[PDB]
Amino acid sequence: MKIAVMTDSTSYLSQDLIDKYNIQIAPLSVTFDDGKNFTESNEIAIEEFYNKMASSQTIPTTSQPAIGEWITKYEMLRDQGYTDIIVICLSSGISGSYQSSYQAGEMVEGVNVHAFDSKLAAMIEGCYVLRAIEMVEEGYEPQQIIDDLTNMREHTGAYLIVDDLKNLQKSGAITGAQAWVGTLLKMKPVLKFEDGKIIPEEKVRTKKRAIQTLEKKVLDIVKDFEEVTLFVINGDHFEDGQALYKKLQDDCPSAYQVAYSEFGPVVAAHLGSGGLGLGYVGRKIRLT
Ligand SMILES: CCCCCCCCCCCCCCCC(=O)O
Repeated sequence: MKIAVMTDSTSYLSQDLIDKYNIQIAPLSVTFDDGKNFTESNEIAIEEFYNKMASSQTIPTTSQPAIGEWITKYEMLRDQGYTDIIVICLSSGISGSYQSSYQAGEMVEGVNVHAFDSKLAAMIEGCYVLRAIEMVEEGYEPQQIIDDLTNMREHTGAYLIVDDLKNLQKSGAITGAQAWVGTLLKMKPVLKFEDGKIIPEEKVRTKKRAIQTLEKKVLDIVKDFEEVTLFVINGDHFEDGQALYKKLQDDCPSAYQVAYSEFGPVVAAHLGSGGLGLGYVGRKIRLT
């Protein structure tokens, strides 16, 4: 037994962690209305991506890692001599990345692939990667790891706001919002993940109150957990995420782990400007 853990690029792990644990990444891509396209990487400058989004008449589209792209990486990892690969994927509710990971797996002989649907995205998805690597070091077997991650998924979630619903709406990434259309009476939309899909949760009158709602909803859930990791995941409005992070640092006991991350271009292409998420995991995830 030699277990490897990999993921797709939308887990948005820090390059320090990718380098420390030698995490292989199957990248997603984004394409703009002028045909411009690029692979997701920590080498991309996120501020320029938002600038290009803003100066686009048409919202940009994204692509899962082609089914051939995973095969290459398992084959790569096969040829390195690993016997089992745990694969943490973007939510199957919003992306074909998970299925293409599963279908690619069935195609590579000589290694056992265990694809796992995180049912979330960004560093909340990344937390499953970090949990899986920790368990491998602890001597756990692949089925024990998948079982543990499944349990973790029962106590993981996220709420989120965006400036305008158009990107989520036009890209088909929001569910159940066919009535919120029609000049959504100003009132900021608060959304949440449910069973891997993004659904409306509440409509609040201001963006500051949307941020307060993010905090209230998540704190009321995680007060019942034995272990708590919170992630503020910010889009392009710096003060948005700084405010929420500072507030959580003040309001939460130090027994809660409170961390900060950002959206990369694939997720940002569907959120648009002003994205801000607050996610939670009922575990003390190893962030180092
Ligand atoms: C605190 C966590 C916040 C998480 C917010 C995630 C927002 C996801 C928006 C939809 C992204 C869809 C990407 C699909 C990629 C593809 O397969 O083309």
